[PDB]
Amino acid sequence: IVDQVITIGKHVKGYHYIIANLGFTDGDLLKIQFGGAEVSGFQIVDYD
Amino acid sequence: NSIQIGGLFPRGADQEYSAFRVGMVQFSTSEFRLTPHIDNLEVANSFAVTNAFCSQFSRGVYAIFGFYDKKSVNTITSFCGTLHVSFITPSFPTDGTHPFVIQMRPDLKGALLSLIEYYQWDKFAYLYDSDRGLSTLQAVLDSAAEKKWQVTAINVGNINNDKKDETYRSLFQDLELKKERRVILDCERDKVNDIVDQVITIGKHVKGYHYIIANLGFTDGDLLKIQFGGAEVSGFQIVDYDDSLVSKFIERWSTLEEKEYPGAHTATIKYTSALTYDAVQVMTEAFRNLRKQRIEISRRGNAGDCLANPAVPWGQGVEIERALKQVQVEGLSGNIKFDQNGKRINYTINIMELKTNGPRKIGYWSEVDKMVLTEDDTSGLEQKTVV
Amino acid sequence: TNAFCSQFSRGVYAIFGFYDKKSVNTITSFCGTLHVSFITPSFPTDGTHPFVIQMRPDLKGALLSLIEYYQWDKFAYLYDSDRGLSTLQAVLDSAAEKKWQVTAINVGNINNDKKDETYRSLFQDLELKKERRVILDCERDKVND
Repeated sequence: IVDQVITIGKHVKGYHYIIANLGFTDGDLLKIQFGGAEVSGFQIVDYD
Repeated sequence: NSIQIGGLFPRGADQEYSAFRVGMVQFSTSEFRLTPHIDNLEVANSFAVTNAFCSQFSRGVYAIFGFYDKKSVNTITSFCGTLHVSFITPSFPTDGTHPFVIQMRPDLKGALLSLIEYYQWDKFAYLYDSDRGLSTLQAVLDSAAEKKWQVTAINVGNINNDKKDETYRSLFQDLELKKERRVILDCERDKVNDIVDQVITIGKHVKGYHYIIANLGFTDGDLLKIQFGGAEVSGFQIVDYDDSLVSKFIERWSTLEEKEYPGAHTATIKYTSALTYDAVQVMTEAFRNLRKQRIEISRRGNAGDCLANPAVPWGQGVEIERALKQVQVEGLSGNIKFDQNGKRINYTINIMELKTNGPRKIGYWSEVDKMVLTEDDTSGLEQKTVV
Repeated sequence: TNAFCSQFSRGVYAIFGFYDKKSVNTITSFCGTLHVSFITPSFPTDGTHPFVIQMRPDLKGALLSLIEYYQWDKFAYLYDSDRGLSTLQAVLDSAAEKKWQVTAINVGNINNDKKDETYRSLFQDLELKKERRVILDCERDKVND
């Protein structure tokens, strides 16, 4: 989905995505990271 | 009849050499055979180029086909002019009138300026690369004075590639002060993909932006990425894949074994490679017009050292020039013709636009007719007004 | 190339001379390969070429500083391609950061056996924007002209 989102360009400022899983950092975010659209999620494994 | 010629191929010119080989086969006749002496050297290094030239000269060649960089170009043009040696090259055209040099690449400077006026641009960004000389940069800058343009020229060349990211972010930061939405990419097929990739990352490939790829290979690069973005992309194509001539070439090219012919198992071909193939045809027709003209030019491998002082030009070279420059055949890059200097004339450059279904020719550019649009108008546009 | 190899065969320890925007690459290359030292008053090389001693200091810096001193935002830049577009790129790149409206014009390729209808057409474009501030980047000769 994230890949498709970037292709159609719906990852720019104005969009807001929420990854509904316990592995937010488990996936590749470097792609929709500089797009502009805000992305939120959940992390169960605190690397801190 | 064995005609020895020189071949200066820069390390990495796989498809170019592959096309050079295919040309040797397609244009091989019983009347005479061409004997290529290949020398793979770093084209950028002026010193190396000097040796490769004097080496091929001592071996006693009749003509030399190779490439040059913005740095070594002066070496070639100079030696070939002094030693009366003919030099055929697909590389960028020389900025001036240098004799004994045959240039396969047509001047894009004209086609570019015409396209700008077509879209009626008054303020645009011009990202250039100093690799092919600032010949086109001066063109747009000088025209910016007459046509009154606000050009934002930026050298995207000296960007160090081992950390080239905080540079692009700071690049489009300046292209946002004036809200630049119209960019002209004057780069190689490689530097273009790098920019295109960055453009998509920052999301400046959506509707509102307009890019112009300032090269003769519009379909040579990957466009599938900025194809559905929304931003309009235009460019130039010299290899018309709609010609039955080119279409037939691809039929055999796309099938060739990629093992023996590196980067040759595709349906397309880089304009640099296509010019190499057309170069072989020009050299063949040239040496053929000398046989039918009853002109003796033959010699041996004892031309001597090129640094010989005083340097005496062999008169047989003057005829070899008048031969190549007189050649006029049909190749992958349209009608091939030359002037007294070596610059191509009476050629055609198709203007391309990138739509949803893919690239599409919207017209062509003639050195005598400027830009001329061809059928394609999506006539009409809901014109169905209300009575 | 001959003059270099000639002086090299004569067995010299160092070479002092000049180069043009065209022959500069020949010198920098040979002197780097043959480890021969080359001292020259000509324009500085655009990069880091070893075995080359340059007497001429880089003006690129002093120029950019002067522009800011007079607080220029819109000016014409008449340049000559004889000493390389090293300074041209300098003002163009800085025009992006400092936000300048530079009108660069190559006053070099002007054929001298009829160079008058060209100058009249030159200051005709420098009047569309009423340019009153010009930077002459040329040799001592092209400047007097």
